[PDB]
Amino acid sequence: MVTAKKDENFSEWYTQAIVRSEMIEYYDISGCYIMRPWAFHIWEKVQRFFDDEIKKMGVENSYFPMFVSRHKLEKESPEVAWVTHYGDSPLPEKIAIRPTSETIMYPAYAKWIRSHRDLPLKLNQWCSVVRWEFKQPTPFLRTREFLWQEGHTAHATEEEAWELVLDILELYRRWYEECLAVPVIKGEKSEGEKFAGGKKTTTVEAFIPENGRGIQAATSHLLGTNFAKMFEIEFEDEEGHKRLVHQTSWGCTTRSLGVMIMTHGDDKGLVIPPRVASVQVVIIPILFNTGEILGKCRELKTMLEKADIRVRIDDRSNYTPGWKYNHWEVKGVPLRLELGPKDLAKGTARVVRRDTGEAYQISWADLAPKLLELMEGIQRSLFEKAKARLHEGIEKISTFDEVMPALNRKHLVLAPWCEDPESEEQIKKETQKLSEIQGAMKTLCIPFDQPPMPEGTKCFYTGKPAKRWTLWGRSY
Amino acid sequence: MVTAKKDENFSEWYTQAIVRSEMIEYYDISGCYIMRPWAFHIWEKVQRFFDDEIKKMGVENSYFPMFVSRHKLEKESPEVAWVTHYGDSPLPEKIAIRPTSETIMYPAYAKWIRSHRDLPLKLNQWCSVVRWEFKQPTPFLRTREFLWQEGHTAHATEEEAWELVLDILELYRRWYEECLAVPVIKGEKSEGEKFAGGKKTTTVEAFIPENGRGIQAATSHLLGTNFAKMFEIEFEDEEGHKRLVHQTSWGCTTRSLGVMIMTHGDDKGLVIPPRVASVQVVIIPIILGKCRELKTMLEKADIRVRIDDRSNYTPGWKYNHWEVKGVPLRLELGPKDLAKGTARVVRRDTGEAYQISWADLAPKLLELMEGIQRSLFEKAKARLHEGIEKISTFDEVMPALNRKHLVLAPWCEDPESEEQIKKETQKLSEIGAMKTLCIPFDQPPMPEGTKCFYTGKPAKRWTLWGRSY
Ligand SMILES: Nc1ncnc2c1ncn2[C@@H]1O[C@H](COP(=O)(O)OP(=O)(O)NP(=O)(O)O)[C@@H](O)[C@H]1O
Ligand SMILES: Nc1ncnc2c1ncn2[C@@H]1O[C@H](COP(=O)(O)OP(=O)(O)NP(=O)(O)O)[C@@H](O)[C@H]1O
Ligand SMILES: O=C(C[C@H]1NCCC[C@H]1O)Cn1cnc2c(c1=O)CCCC2
Ligand SMILES: O=C(C[C@H]1NCCC[C@H]1O)Cn1cnc2c(c1=O)CCCC2
Ligand SMILES: [Cl-]
Ligand SMILES: [Mg+2]
Ligand SMILES: [Mg+2]
Ligand SMILES: [Mg+2]
Ligand SMILES: [Mg+2]
Repeated sequence: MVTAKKDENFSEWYTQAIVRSEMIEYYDISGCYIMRPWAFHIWEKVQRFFDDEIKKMGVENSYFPMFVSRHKLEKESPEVAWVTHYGDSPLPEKIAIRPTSETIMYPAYAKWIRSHRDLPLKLNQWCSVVRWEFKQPTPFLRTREFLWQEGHTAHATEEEAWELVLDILELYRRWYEECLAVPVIKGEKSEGEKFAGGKKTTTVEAFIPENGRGIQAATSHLLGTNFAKMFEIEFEDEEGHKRLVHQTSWGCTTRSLGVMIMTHGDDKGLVIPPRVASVQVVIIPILFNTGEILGKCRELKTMLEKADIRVRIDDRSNYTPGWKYNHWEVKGVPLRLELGPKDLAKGTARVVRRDTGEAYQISWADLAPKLLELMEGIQRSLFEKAKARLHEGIEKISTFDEVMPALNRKHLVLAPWCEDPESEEQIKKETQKLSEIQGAMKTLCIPFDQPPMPEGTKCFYTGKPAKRWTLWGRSY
Repeated sequence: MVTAKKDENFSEWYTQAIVRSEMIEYYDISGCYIMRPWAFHIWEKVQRFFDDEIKKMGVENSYFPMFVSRHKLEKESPEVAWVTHYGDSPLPEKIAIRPTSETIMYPAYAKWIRSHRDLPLKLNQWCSVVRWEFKQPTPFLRTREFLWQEGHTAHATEEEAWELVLDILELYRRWYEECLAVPVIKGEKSEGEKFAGGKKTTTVEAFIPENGRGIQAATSHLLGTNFAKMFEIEFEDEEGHKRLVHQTSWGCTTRSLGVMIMTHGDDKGLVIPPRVASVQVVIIPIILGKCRELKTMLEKADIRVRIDDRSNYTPGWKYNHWEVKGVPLRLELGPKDLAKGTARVVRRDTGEAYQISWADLAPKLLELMEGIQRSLFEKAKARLHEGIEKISTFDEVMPALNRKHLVLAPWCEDPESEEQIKKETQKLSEIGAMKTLCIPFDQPPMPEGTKCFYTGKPAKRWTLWGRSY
């Protein structure tokens, strides 16, 4: 059973919910975690979604090695794990476990690209990534081993690369909004928060109401021509001139599962969106074994599986129905089907939806279509409710004085900002100092969706003219 | 374009082939290779196949960590990679990269398995593995980081575990034989080649005609109860007693790709079985509007098609490129074909050309594709059987090895003998060792007089021997 209350004791709730739901088992190495089926299946669902979508844009998959020579990695960091020996035997030079794959992939890109006919080059990989994170580890959200994909592309023009950046970013919106029912906000990173290797970083950001924190959900970079300068990725154009390629890179990790847990979970435990749940409907026979009820459960299973609904009968002998209800509630199965002798006599079954608790009486013949409609309802309502908590979590302000009260209410702040890089630094400091007295607030993104900006408007901090609205907050 | 000859220098043919098809790029860390799309997509076909099949047996995927603490791994190896630092700082204790995951998975098993209600427990994972191999590395066949799937299961009885050992091994036969059209022999490992932590090790074995080497294609172990005792994987049975569990484990790797390549490849380069080819039919314009219509048509039949309508290459360049890459069928369309209402079609395995009318394409291309696949397999099976010699005594071995053959020979199954045979064969080759590949499930009759071909003692079973990877 789940006992820590979600609003009151968020950290404990989260651990309880991931452990008692059977998603995660703890492990003797810090910041590493076991991903059990109930979590891993969700990762498979989103990997297949995204993979299929990039295969439509002409991206192709590859696998580069997890190892990189120190020489190659330090070409141009305290997080990098170094291998120094195998068995008893010292290596000639230490070797790094990949923390990201630029220094592995880009030298190969310099070899493969010779001519404009080689462009665009579009690759992705799925792989694990290792980083010795300094911060407190958190399962899914921050781990020292995480799973991700990483895309790297090279184009003859900026315009084509930018088109891809945005197309990929829309797929990350989809990953989170369409599969996980988490609402996100597309936006440009500030100068201080963007990938230092690139020209412009775009991002998809999320908000955890229960601790008032923003969190970057995924990232898509327009890298410009600078890696191609560094690594010498050049092409003869059709006029025989030597040109630099234009590059993008993008990634999203097992962090997304965690954001999904935090968003839809409640005091009983998980709530998993139907699109990604391992089991969408659990059949629970009201049994404390004559074979009439399980006979009908099996029948119902077959029937529902014909509509591609994922189903499990919990036919365990030694557990009471109510025990089982709770069990599958902690796991967040979006739908429970109850079948007892009553139900068996009526030709009906009783269905309870995990998001709201609402119960329904449904005739055997209507089950398949009615459970499909219920899952669309559940999926959609999870989203709409989270969207509403997102927009209730953002306070629009005009002045630096509105900042601290807005952070204390566990809110994000949306504010007109001059975008001067020095100012971002000043605001990280000033809100750090002010937080200790009573923690740093930073930029999360400049939203693509800009609320209106009355002609005279001034920066909430410097009072200079204000370019755009920037979304700020405490963050992971 | 490929210039080395497969029957003349095999190593350089292989290198050329996997490089010029754009399957493999070489890398500065020895034993490690870049898998490009053309090779990665074939891995994706066989992974999706096996994955779906183990799902129907109730197996579920997971992901355990790639690190394992010194203490846990060094519990009861020169190949294991050790992490000792983050940035410049050293760790309290060093930490190993997963060479296999018994030591990572089995403590959590001991904790999740309490009763018989919790059995069978069936998990699998896809990951990479790192092993600092001392042998000569070879792309795919033997690499320092390789990709695999490792399956690990726990059962109440040995019967049920064993049942599962064989289901999985049939799935590996299917993986090699149905997807990749590589023929394989199911078998038992001898006591000297079995996984030392298990009871029995079953295997499927493949063969490389051009260097006479056998090669383990995949493996599936009846672990018995010995890991259960060591990790404390006990459960409460029906009667209420504390029973150890019965375990299996099994794995297959990217080595499968290299076996496929070496089996079907020829002097012009790769030949890819239709069942695993990302592109089955490449359409080449030599017009563009009909190419589009034909593609649409062929996809109705689920045929995977690419039109190579890239203007920056000559049609000739395209014939050679898709050839080296092993695309099964190539379809050529000019002005003369356009006005005849037909297409010229060339199959990659035999070079045979067909003239096919637009209406008959989908059914005929489907016919040819089943023929390619059926035929790759069948030639490879005949090539396999021409490579194994039934023998009776030891005096036959060296000549058979020099013909680059395996030998099937009756054996007492004394472990000390296999050891002796290796050294002996080592020494006569110096003047190279031959080991057991497997005891085939398919045993020929053993007449009662018969003697072990080496030691002169009464034989037990027929055993397959040769050099190997
Ligand atoms: N330790 C981690 N565990 C899980 N997901 C992660 C982790 N670090 C980064 N991510 C995700 O991976 C995405 C791209 O990685 P990357 O851009 O390299 O991260 P980053 O910029 O270093 N984020 P941060 O470390 O907070 O500064 C990020 O947007 C995160 O959503
Ligand atoms: N270095 C490697 N690269 C690629 N595939 C491998 C490698 N080593 C083993 N395999 C394959 O993966 C399967 C599972 O590994 P495993 O059986 O534990 O290896 P092994 O017993 O150490 N083989 P070997 O090193 O030849 O004695 C093996 O049976 C091989 O089919
Ligand atoms: O990983 C990236 C860039 C890029 N890699 C591909 C997808 C994600 C995208 O952010 C950023 N990054 C984060 N963290 C680190 C590095 C680093 O480049 C370099 C090694 C030190 C740790
Ligand atoms: O890994 C296995 C057995 C088993 N592991 C699980 C799946 C594959 C199956 O063969 C054998 N093995 C091979 N090589 C090594 C080990 C080892 O156990 C232990 C570490 C040293 C290198
Ligand atoms: Cl330029
Ligand atoms: Mg970081
Ligand atoms: Mg950062
Ligand atoms: Mg080995
Ligand atoms: Mg061995």
